[PDB]
Amino acid sequence: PSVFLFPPKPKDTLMISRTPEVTCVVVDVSHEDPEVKFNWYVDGVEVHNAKTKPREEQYNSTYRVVSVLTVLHQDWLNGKEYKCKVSNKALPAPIEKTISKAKGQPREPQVYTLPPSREEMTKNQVSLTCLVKGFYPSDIAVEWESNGQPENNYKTTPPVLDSDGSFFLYSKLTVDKSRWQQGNVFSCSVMHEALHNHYTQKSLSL
Amino acid sequence: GPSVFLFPPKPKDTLMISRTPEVTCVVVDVSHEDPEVKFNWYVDGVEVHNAKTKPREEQYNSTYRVVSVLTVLHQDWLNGKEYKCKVSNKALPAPIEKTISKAKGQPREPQVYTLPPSREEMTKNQVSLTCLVKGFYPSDIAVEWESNGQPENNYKTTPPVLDSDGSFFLYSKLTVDKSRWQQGNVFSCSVMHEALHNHYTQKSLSL
Repeated sequence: PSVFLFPPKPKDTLMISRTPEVTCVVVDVSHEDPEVKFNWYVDGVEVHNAKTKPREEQYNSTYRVVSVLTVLHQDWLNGKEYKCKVSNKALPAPIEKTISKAKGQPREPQVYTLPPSREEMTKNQVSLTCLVKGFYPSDIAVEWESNGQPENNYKTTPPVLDSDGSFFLYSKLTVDKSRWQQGNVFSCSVMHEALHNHYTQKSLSL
Repeated sequence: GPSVFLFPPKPKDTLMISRTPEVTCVVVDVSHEDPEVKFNWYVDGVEVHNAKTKPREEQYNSTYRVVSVLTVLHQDWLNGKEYKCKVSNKALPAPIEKTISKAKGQPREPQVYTLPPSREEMTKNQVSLTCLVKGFYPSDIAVEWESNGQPENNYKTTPPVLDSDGSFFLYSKLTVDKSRWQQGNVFSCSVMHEALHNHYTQKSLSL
């Protein structure tokens, strides 16, 4: 049997209305021995509020057992270590994993918006670009909106490591050319821990 | 027992007839006791004999890594021929076979667009020249920057991202001194892709 431990979703850690969680995933749990016991530590201190998700039976005659611990936003942001100890008969010894926020001094994303190329104006849909650079760490959420409402049709690159040790990405929003020509304002909104108040939004229009 | 990994050629190598595309069959965890590895290669099922075994590499778990490199023909790879590596070794219960080939689906020509620095960026010492490459398939591509005939090397390129229409896009970012931009220095982003005319296109960016 084998153990993986996953951090919270970056957006979950920055929203007042979301509750972030750390997840401990146990694979290769034998049919003969299903009882997995989890112990959870916040900075080496046991906590008790985890909940075991219902087993999933993998099709190589083994179970997957998952344990989810809700965490406090500031706890995660403050860089506390979460430890998952996994006990089970089919293991000779308990397996222990630990996770925390990426280490390194935070760096503020610069956010710039770039209008479509003139050459793209040959097409029926055009690309609005948002460049997000100089950020650390890579936990970030990017969205587009207009007139108060989310835009459906955008895609964001993964963070890419720049040569100064910070990250950058681009977000591309696609819109009907006529919406761009009519003067509509589009906005790129970025959430990141090292932004002031963890949020910024940048707008563009013709 | 050993395990086997088969790697395709580099995008650039398949696109330029001056370069040498290769498929690479990598055998890991070859034991000390049974170190001899045999490869047979097949192109669409026809055995070929030109593969070359690299010198044995030593792994730090008391094991060897053995690598075979097959030179392939450019049009073969791009025509979607299947490359099969059969790996035989005494610690294997049966030989191991792996196959690779170009992703399937009608190629699509990338659109290449250069976008200047944001006005808001112009307060900094260095500015970002951006190249948007979109609408391409398959994801095999190479992207470079030039200025005044010589390579500009201070760039990074995102991996391809799957777009919501089933094609790919990426962006490449070249970092240059603000001063070089403001003087009207001409930069160009070159893209290499199978679906381009002569596998190559270049687009200018300049104040």
